[PDB]
Amino acid sequence: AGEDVGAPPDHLWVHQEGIYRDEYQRTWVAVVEEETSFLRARVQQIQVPLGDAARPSHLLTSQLPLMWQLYPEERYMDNNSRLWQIQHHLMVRGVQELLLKLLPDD
Amino acid sequence: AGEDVGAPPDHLWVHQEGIYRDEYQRTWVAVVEEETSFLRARVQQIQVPLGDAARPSHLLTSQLPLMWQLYPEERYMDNNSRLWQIQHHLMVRGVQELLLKLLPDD
Repeated sequence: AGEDVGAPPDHLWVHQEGIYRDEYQRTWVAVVEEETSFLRARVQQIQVPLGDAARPSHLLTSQLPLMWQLYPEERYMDNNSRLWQIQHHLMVRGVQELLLKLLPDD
Repeated sequence: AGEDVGAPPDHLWVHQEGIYRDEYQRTWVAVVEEETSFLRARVQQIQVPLGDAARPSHLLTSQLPLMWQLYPEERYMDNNSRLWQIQHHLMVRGVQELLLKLLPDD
């Protein structure tokens, strides 16, 4: 809104805890910013090294999902069917940033 | 969007450089976050002390305006008739926050 950032990624697949990859093989770093009543994830498109993909056993306990898939009405649906609202998608200090908010399951 | 923050202030009047007051006499602290191609102001509703109102002569050089007035389509019009897009209005760490983006004059 008032930006020239373009379209958000169609999908984000986890590689290692907190590091995702989109349909273009670009890496995104996700950090948790937990509020009292809810959880937000700030995801930035930053080129980071990739080592081994983590085992799902380690990822089961994470606060972030295994995957996000672009869903109608500017939000993402994860692997557990939960919806994440895109609160903002902008360029910050030259880096593309998504601000996601985990919504209550309806 | 996905928030329960409510309505943004109808107006913000500068008191001292970077410190504004809304229609309820509540103080808001504004900081500049300048990008390469544009300028953003992050404004948070935080209770701060108020001393003397600054003289307009000192405020003429500031990057922030003397006042913001809520304008249709979620944006603010300042004292110079410029428009600022509200990119986000949310509660961050318990503090209400506005993220404004100065748009090119049209």
